[PDB]
Amino acid sequence: GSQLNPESADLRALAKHLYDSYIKSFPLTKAKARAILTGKTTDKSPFVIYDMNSLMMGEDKIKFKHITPLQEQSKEVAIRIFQGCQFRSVEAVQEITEYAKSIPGFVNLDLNDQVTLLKYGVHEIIYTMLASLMNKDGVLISEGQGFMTREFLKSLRKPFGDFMEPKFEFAVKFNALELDDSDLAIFIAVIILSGDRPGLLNVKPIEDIQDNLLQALELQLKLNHPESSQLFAKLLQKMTDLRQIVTEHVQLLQVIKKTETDMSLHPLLQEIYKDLY
Amino acid sequence: GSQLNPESADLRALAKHLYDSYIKSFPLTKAKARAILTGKTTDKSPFVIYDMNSLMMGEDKIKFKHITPLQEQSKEVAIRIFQGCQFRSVEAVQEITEYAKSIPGFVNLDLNDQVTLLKYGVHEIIYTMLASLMNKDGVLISEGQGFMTREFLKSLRKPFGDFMEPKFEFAVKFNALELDDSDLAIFIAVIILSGDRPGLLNVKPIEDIQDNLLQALELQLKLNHPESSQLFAKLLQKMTDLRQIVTEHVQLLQVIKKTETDMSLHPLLQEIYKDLY
Ligand SMILES: COc1ccc2c(-n3c(=O)n(Cc4cccc([C@@]5(C)OC(=O)NC5=O)c4)c4ccccc43)noc2c1
Ligand SMILES: COc1ccc2c(-n3c(=O)n(Cc4cccc([C@@]5(C)OC(=O)NC5=O)c4)c4ccccc43)noc2c1
Repeated sequence: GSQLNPESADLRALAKHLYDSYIKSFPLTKAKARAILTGKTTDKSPFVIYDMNSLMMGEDKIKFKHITPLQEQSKEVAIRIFQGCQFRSVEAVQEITEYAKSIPGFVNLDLNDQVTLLKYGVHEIIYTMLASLMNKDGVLISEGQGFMTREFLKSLRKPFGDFMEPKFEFAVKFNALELDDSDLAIFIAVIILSGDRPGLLNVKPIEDIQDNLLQALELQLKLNHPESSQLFAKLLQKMTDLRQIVTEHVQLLQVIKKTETDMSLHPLLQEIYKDLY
Repeated sequence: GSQLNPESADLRALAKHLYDSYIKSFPLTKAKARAILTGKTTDKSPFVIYDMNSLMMGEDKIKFKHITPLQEQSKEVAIRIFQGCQFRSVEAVQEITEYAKSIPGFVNLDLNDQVTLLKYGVHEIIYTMLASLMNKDGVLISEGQGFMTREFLKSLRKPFGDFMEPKFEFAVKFNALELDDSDLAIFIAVIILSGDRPGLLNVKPIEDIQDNLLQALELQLKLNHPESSQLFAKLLQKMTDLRQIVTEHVQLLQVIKKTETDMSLHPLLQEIYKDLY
């Protein structure tokens, strides 16, 4: 807290540290994603998926990350897309864990508490980050190479047609807050350091780090958004919305798998892609 | 304790008006509840119900809110307790409604939105307020004249066995924040004015009132708890725990509605449970 206000030095160093770590861990930033979604893409437009024919072409042309399960699982599109999101979600776990280790104090916590914080936090972070690739009309696919429309995802078979809708509804409201990457970098760090996680052995250093992160975010929002009145409080309220998407996703995994006979892929693939959904 | 600034001054006057209305609307405050639970063991001492035998001995001794004149009971302990809590929730709706009308701007809102704010606000408030009446060992009952143990409530017949546990678990963590009646007045007003409720016609006028309630809650907590670093952020995150209790209570009632065909549900609560998520 050396001059400027004061209490604008250790907190500003923490804010900048997280921002740099976030840029390093998550290459597709909100800034880069918005440029594509608004049309400032520098005439390098993403491939649009609006129906089955465009999906078929994108798989051959762009060669998406979800083209792979055309050798282990069924040809059913709705199942391939749903499992593809599951595969990306498990891939994201590693990006989030690398980011978490860069949070001052996180590596010094009890090894079991680190596992617990990442286990319950990753899903809340996935949905927060997913908002950055979404607008009212769709979502950016595979590193911004494609754009899958909201209508196409809604056109999907009986249980799968409603899977992306809760994330779209949240995204529209979360995006109205108009946060940028430097804001998100601190918000995701606050999510990880949640002291109410079940099975936590030593809550004290967790809440101590989170309180320091909350102070850094409160300041970040006041400096970057002076006109957005209670932006900090409004953002904290969105953690209710995040937790609800997570609880609803768990309900869907119960509706499917206990109605879905089309298996869950190769035994080794099933093992790699479990729990982190 | 504003100390200059006409902005801080308006927020203090708002905090003052809300605390005033809360005292007028809710007869059993947290302050009174704590005085009964802790020290002052004279005319304030409650009768303790810890087993089936003590419950029977209690009805004959002190005339509680569950043993009113004429056949209005159920002639079965587990159901009788649950029905009493159901009737108390109806009375609480009248108290919360009275308090809701005192929040500046609430009565000015579209009538349909006034109904939706209360439909969803009610249960989250009952549970927040109920924490004031609890400790880890039990709950104050019949206007603080009695005290029912957590263990006697946990030991009830099969469908009612777990019924109070999510409330007691929430109360333990919520009570750890050490909020007083003056903080609760603002927080419950913040809960009612939730712009993210389903079916709201005009979100913007609700959000504007909530923004001002959040500003008044932030100042209140900083002045009343200056040694409690991020109390405001910790309090806003508890709104997630509130939502989960509601979801479980509703799920619990669906089971009761099927297994207990002869148990009546109040129309007022039936309208509340209706299109609830
Ligand atoms: C940067 O931080 C982030 C940002 C985003 C995600 C994320 N995620 C995501 O992108 N979608 C939308 C989507 C839709 C369709 C196909 C695909 C994929 C898998 O299939 C395809 O062909 N391209 C693909 O990307 C992806 C998700 C949908 C659901 C859950 C997580 C999703 N998981 O983890 C993340 C980390
Ligand atoms: C705004 O402040 C508040 C404060 C509290 C409540 C509240 N509530 C509550 O008090 N309990 C605990 C309890 C336990 C046992 C018996 C009884 C009663 C009803 O039955 C009996 O025999 N004696 C009794 O008091 C009451 C609840 C339990 C469940 C739901 C709501 C409950 N509903 O609404 C409120 C508004």
